[PDB]
Amino acid sequence: PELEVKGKKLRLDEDGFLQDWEEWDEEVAEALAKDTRFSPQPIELTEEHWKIIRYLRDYFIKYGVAPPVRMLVKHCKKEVRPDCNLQYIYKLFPQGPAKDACRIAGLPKPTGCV
Repeated sequence: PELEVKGKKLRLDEDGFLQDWEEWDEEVAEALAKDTRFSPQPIELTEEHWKIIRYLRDYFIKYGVAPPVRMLVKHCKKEVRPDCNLQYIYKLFPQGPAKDACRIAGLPKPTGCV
């Protein structure tokens, strides 16, 4: 499938993930967050969402894969709220960290976000 952002026709897979992952930026993230082809609950990206997205993206660029959910929770506890837990991650990202957060962060696959 395609996602057109700022004139660029970006390739998605059939789960909505950005295959042209190197083209991601904050406007692409917004487009992905609002992409109702791939979610029935489009998201507003609050400061809390953006802390998670930035961590996930940085992890993927450094380490080459999505982080496990364990690591996302470890970050959410320090940088979002100390009581963060899986319920809170799903409040932010209703389809979960793999299907929503990794997708919005522009990873090409959710592989490893478990």
